[PDB]
Amino acid sequence: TPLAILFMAAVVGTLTGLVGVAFEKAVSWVQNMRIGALVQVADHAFLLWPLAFILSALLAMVGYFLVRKFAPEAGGSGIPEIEGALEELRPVRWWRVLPVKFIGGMGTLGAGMVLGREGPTVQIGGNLGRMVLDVFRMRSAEARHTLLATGAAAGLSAAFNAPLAGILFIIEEMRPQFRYNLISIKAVFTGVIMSSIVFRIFNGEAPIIEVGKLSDAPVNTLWLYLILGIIFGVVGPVFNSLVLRTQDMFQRFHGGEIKKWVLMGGAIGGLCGILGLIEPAAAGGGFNLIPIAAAGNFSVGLLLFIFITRVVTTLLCFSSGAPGGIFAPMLALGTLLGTAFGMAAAVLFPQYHLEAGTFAIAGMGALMAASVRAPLTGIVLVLEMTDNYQLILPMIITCLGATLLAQFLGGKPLYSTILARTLAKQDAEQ
Amino acid sequence: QIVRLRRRDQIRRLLQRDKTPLAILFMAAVVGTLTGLVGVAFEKAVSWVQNMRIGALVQVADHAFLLWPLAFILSALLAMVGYFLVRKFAPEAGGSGIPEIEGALEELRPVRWWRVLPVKFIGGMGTLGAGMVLGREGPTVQIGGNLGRMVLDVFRMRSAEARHTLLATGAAAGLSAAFNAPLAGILFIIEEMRPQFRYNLISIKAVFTGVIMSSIVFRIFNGEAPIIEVGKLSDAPVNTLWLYLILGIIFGVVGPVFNSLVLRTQDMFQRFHGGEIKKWVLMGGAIGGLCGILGLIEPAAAGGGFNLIPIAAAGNFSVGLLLFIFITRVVTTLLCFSSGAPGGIFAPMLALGTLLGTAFGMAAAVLFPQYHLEAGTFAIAGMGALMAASVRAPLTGIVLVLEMTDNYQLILPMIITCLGATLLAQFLGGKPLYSTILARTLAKQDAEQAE
Ligand SMILES: CCCCCCCCCCCCCCC
Ligand SMILES: CCCCCCCC
Ligand SMILES: [Cl-]
Ligand SMILES: [Cl-]
Repeated sequence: TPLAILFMAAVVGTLTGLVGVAFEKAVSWVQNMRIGALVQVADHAFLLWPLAFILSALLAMVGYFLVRKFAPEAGGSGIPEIEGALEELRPVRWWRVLPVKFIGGMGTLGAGMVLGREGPTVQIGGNLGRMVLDVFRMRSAEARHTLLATGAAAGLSAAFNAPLAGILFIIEEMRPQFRYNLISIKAVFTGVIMSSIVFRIFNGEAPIIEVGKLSDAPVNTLWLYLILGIIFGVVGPVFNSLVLRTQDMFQRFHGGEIKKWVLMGGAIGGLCGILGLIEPAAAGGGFNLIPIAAAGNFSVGLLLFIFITRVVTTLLCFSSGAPGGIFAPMLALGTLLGTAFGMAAAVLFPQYHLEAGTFAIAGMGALMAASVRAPLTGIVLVLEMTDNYQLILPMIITCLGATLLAQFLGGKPLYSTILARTLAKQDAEQ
Repeated sequence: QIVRLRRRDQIRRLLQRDKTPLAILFMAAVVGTLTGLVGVAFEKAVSWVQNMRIGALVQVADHAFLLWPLAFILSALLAMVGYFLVRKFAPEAGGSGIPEIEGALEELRPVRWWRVLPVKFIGGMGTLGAGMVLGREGPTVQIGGNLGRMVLDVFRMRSAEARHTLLATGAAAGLSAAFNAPLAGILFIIEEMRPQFRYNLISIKAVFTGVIMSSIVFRIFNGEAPIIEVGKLSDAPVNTLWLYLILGIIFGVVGPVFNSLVLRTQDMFQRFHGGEIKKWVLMGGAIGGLCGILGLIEPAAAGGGFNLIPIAAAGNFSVGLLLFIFITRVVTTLLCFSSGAPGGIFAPMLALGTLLGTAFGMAAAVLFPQYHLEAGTFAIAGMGALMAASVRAPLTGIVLVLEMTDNYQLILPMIITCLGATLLAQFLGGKPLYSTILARTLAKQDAEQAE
């Protein structure tokens, strides 16, 4: 039995890596199309503005459609659903999710909306686990939860090419802490390592995000990151509040009727088509080009301006209900705000000879740490992506600080809240 | 009916997930700070006793006959100081110390901080300053654990959660103080106390708060300079990985074997002194003086371990020399640890693992010249695999290395060799060294109490 699981775990890990890489290029292409066909009519504005809006607006509707029609549970993140699956409180209908999630996400993210690939991959992988589990007629609690977990782990792993963060996210956030789930971390890790291998086979060494080697963080500077951490400690809960509000707002709008939902979906999707060409920092998955530029140099206000247009943009796309993630998007917000802070810090304290870069990094994982409450995952994730270990303290101070203050301030873990709302809404409706 | 019910109860456990009482939180910070201080204090102290020795030993440098005698005596006395203080005032302070902190977290073992704190400190200061093959984490983790319980007692916090959290926070802050590895410290806890979290007794935030405080005091007293500096090792192309899985297989076998040797040698020593304070304190001075000699003749066979090795081993040596220093240190760590001296077996394993990994590298680099392999990368890959298969904390091994080494481009090889060894060793009938020692320390506990 154990070797079987171990073996199966490894299979799910590999599959998830393939599907993941697949989705990741499948999204790039749809983007390449929309961009290569938008460069054609680029001659005159008479047909540039229209296409821009139409393409993404249409690609978005595709997404919203498939979800609302075939698989409702493929909307939004997906992580909350997988958590629900592990808790034996939510189904895993891969037969309609895998297709929907993949194609829908392909539309929505391809449209240029502000959503991440992690949400989708982690759920796809979560389901792949289940699938495999069923096409092998395995029915032990151990097998069920371990493979479901491996999928989830390997998924996030593949979304950021971050093996460590992958299991950390399972250990820290995915698995129901207060339960005997019978999940085998060693097995899950085996899956995660597989997916990482696949990732390498298809993308080589080259990391996703690429910062250089930033400066050091002398002791006499750490207090600043504490202050920076508090700022996120206040914004984190506030952000979850808005996510939940805005989510309600849309319900009142479409009442949940497909016709309407899909329509504003095209609306919201199109808005990202327009921003796409006029001030791009406002749209896009996020790190796609931002963390890197933010760790270079920018204007406090310009930086602080992008931050706000991105807050509204992410809230729209995510709350709307489209398949996609709030995770990655939050890492961008974090870097933005962290770079603004640090930008000011340098000026306000010349004696330190600071660099907004360090703060961009320090804050990269903090927003997510105050909203989702995965301090450890946030920190390690950032480490693997930016590889600047000389900033481990600033990173831990800022991220932990935000998390401490986020609870002390009334905040709740985002995923835990969204799941809560779905389990609440569930028994209620029915 | 049951599902509509399990939903109620679950949205509660969720909308209140990881929420830590402010008192514990506040104290975890105090406990972490305090542990780093006493932590770095110990490190300075051990380094001191070593300078006294090595310095007042180099004055009789030109007196060939007044050298070997001192090399023996100095280390012999110092070591004896350690063994004695342990055997007489606080027995639980002998050995690693982690298996006791582990027992404390399970209600199976008392934390007598009043005698262990000073005993372990000075005891470790002696045996380590002697030159014996012992790690400094042994003491620091136990010291940290004890400091945690102390604080807890003087402020009168009796809640099971405050108790389990600060004890664990002390342990983690201690582990990171020994290697300036914050993530590793916090991870050793997560990966080794799952049950503690299933019951809501420990909180990651609390432990993290404590660990980061010790990490800061460390920087305050030691600066940016890293414990050990390896270089920027080369990359590890996809076509290389299968090798690490093999190297991982070697460890999965050595792992369980080494653990038994640890236990068995621990027995030999037992039959010898039977338990009598003076037999023990003498065979301790012998083993300790023995290290004094190797100290100047065959230095690689002694010392804490990384104190000079995983850094020279990631540069250049020959396959035969490595295997020779390997087995030498395998027997040398056994003697020093199983004897009972206050000291860690953690860091010493990091060296056995690094050496063994360098050897495999060399062999591999030759057998497959097509890969252009640098032994160094395997040194790193294996630096944490032996401990990962003995202790069974693969995730800690990996992150610990990443933290001391800092060659993230080698994370795949690292994970493979470490997780591989662990899986295998477990499958092959292996037991967590600490769990085992704790189990045996409880067996011998009764074999007398109910005798
Ligand atoms: C593109 C070349 C294909 C070669 C694939 C080599 C795969 C080696 C991977 C070893 C992984 C060991 C995992 C152990 C847990
Ligand atoms: C040299 C003592 C400075 C202390 C700075 C502490 C910042 C958290
Ligand atoms: Cl997400
Ligand atoms: Cl130890």
